[PDB]
Amino acid sequence: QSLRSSLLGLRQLLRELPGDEAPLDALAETVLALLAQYGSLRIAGLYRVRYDRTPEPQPLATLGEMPALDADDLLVRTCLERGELVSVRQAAVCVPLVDTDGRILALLAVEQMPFFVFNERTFSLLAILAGHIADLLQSDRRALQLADIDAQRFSQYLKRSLLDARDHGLPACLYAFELTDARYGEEVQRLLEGSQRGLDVQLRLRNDEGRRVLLVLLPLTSAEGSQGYLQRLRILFAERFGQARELESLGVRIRQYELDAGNDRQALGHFLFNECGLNDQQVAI
Ligand SMILES: Nc1nc2c(ncn2[C@@H]2O[C@@H]3COP(=O)(O)O[C@H]4[C@@H](O)[C@H](n5cnc6c(=O)[nH]c(N)nc65)O[C@@H]4COP(=O)(O)O[C@H]3[C@H]2O)c(=O)[nH]1
Repeated sequence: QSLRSSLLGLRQLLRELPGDEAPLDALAETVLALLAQYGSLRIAGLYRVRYDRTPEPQPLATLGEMPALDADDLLVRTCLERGELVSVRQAAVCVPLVDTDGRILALLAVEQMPFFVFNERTFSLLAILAGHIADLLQSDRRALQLADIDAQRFSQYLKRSLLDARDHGLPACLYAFELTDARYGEEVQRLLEGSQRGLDVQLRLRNDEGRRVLLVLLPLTSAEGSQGYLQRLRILFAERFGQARELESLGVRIRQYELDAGNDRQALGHFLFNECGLNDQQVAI
């Protein structure tokens, strides 16, 4: 998907960043360009938002003939107080960039976009992109948390995918591969690890029965995509192990959870903490 590829591009730029520089500053032009692309924006600005939810007037990046952000514009204030996209529908749109913790990192202020995209469809896409960008900027904070980087990333991406589903009806899939045959477990796990692609993230765990469980989250992925992933995995497994071998004959038990705003609130817990035999110390947020 174009969104996934856009986010992968930005993530890679963030990984290629020298390391000393503040992420929002160094990639401000890119962030604005991305938001401009998806919103068909013509005049807009990107601003840093302080901890107390007040905006920094000095623009990080501008598009078109950008007029200065004044004192307390009603749209800017409502946006930052709600932590949500606000438009003057019914000085066009304000989009906050909010991480999975609810921290407003930045503000997109749009002065001009074509009226034919001044609608809920485009607003939703702007909001989706803003949330994902905000998450990507928070990688400079992992250095002060105890959990392994892979655990922090998995947690963040999972929460974002839960938010995507709840707020925007966007699809994602969780797979749990339970490795029940200890002869094959290590090599099966290594093959699963090597298969990781794009925004997918994995967690390597041991469940309450002492078995290897590899969790894989597939963000922004349709049901057709999630089935495509398994078809690709089966081809890889066939290459690696016998043609006369299936994932299942190597001891792999596959459990799948499709993220959806229809699923009951207790469902993910049942899946991970009962079915997969995991606990809240292993997976949370
Ligand atoms: N989340 C997730 N979904 C998966 C994965 N593997 C397969 N899929 C799903 O199954 C479709 C077909 O994958 P394919 O046969 O590898 O066919 C792919 C593959 O030939 C190529 N492609 C896409 N991304 C990559 C990549 O990161 N590396 C390589 N080498 N090829 C890619 O483009 C074709 C279509 O890609 P998509 O549009 O992404 O469409 C993908 C995607 O919807 C996965 O590891 N994670």
